[PDB]
Amino acid sequence: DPDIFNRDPRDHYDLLQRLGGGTYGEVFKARDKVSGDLVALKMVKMEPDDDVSTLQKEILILKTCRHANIVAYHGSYLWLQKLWICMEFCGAGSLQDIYQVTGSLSELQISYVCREVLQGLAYLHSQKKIHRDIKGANILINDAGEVRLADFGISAQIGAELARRLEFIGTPYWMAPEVAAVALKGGYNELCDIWSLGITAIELAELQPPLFDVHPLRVLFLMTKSGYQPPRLKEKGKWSAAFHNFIKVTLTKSPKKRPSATKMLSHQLVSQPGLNRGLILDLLDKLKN
Amino acid sequence: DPDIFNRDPRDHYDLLQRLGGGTYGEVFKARDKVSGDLVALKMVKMEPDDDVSTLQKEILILKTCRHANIVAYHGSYLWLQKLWICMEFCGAGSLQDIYQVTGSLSELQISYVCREVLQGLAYLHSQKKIHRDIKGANILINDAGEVRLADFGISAQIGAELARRLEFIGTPYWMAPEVAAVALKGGYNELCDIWSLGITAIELAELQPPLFDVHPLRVLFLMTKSGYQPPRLKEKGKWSAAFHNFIKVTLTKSPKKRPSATKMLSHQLVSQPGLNRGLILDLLDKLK
Ligand SMILES: CC(C)n1cnnc1-c1cccc(N2Cc3c(CN)cccc3C2=O)n1
Ligand SMILES: CC(C)n1cnnc1-c1cccc(N2Cc3c(CN)cccc3C2=O)n1
Repeated sequence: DPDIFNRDPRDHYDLLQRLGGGTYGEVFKARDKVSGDLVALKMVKMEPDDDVSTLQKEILILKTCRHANIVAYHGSYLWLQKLWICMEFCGAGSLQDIYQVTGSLSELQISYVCREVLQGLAYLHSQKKIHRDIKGANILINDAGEVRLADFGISAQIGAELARRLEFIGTPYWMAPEVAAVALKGGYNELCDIWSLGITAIELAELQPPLFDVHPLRVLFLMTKSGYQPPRLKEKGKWSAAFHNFIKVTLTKSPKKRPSATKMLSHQLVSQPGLNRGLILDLLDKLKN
Repeated sequence: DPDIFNRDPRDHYDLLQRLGGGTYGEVFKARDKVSGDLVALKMVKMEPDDDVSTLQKEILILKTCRHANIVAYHGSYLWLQKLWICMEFCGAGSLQDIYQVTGSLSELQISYVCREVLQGLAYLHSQKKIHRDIKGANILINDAGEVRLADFGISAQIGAELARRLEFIGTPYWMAPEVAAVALKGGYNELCDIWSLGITAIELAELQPPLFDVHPLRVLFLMTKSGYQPPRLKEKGKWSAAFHNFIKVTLTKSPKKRPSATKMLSHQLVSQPGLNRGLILDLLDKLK
């Protein structure tokens, strides 16, 4: 990055609190020494021999996003084998931080979250970007009750891993076109984010994703099996027919039939009035008292 | 490997000449100091910090094959950070070593090689193994004109990478079924070997695979294009309708439509009664 700060970020910010980790790195709450503005600073250990392609990709993804529902990027620092990515601070943390205190979200609360995430996903997919890690831990909430997607760590890692395999596949002259296609395009597309959103709506409603108690390797085998049945909401009567249908369509098994983010934004669950940040401000009041 | 010989192979074998390298390692021609039997020894540097996964996978693939069309395995040695894989020596070398001297193979010689490779592929696929690197350089010929598939280096690397990538993929509860499918299955199957054989048949006929002159990166991009046209034999009149048809069906773009190794064994080209080792012994006579 030519815009990188070759300086210690503690010249500009006071580190206030450890916020936890992401796919990689550790996130800090920090305060601008001159303005008093709060930021989130993600510190990643970056040794001299290490491949910097994943972090280069993550900063490129963030830097070229200009949408309210994607965490804002302020800049990055490189100093003493540490790279610091400076981003928008979201005072209430993740939806997982929240629901671990408050309990299950109401259907209206889930609907507002799903609409805001779909707006961010529509934007990302309009740039040929894929989040690939949509879940409650990656959906952040600020003090105003606004929603922001975060942690492009998985997306950047896939992007760097695919580019590293490309320069090392060797002679392709005897390769089958499907092997070359998966080596260049990963074998799936942006609709994987729509499925993840459906699982996330279940997560916000039930405090855990479906099959959370099943071994992760076994969950992968069950999903790859012909005849895999998409998950559903456990309680029938507690949720509206519109919410049950939202889960049904986002959790379409075939990616060829799964609706896009833009198509999902016209679903009645997320296009209803009364969907605004005040619903999350009520959730934040429940967290406090 | 549980059967590894913890001794230096040079105590039992005399190294006679370098046979080049594989996907990794260096292959040597060696002679049994007591019996006089020839073997091929593949040497790979093994550091204590180095991952054993790929070599473990290569040895397991080799050790569990018991088929006439797959290079025989004799054992492995580990001593002073060097791993030595002991295999069947194939006196005439690879088909690439041969055609660089003899020129293009005749249709009958190619038909015979194709049948024999399909037999080894049918065996590999029945064991749930995939070669993934079928080409003239990996099809070996012994002094009897018999055919052996070799170098499971790419197969071992993919298998080890697939298993290594799983742990670094993280939690899967929010993953779409198609992402889980490419994580566990890789996004393709054993029919990739049928295509590679189709390309090999062109390579044996023309001394190069199609698009040999085109930069390797551009070839991959061309192949990924939704409208990529499977290649064909350059000369039309030189080859029978049966051979053109064998190329057409092995190079079926759609993997769901590409015939299996067992289905291909009933194709008119490779089910001809006149196919035998004598065709390659005639090719081998041309060398001496
Ligand atoms: C999702 C997060 C781990 N992350 C991974 N890569 N970038 C980010 C990222 C980017 C911007 C902001 C923030 N956070 C996190 C957070 C927590 C977390 N318990 C708790 C409280 C506030 C915040 C806040 O402002 N995080
Ligand atoms: C395919 C080869 C690179 N290889 C990679 N892993 N295992 C093998 C392997 C395994 C067994 C035998 C042999 N060879 C090679 C060879 C050449 C090569 N110009 C030339 C002459 C004879 C031979 C012979 O017996 N090689």
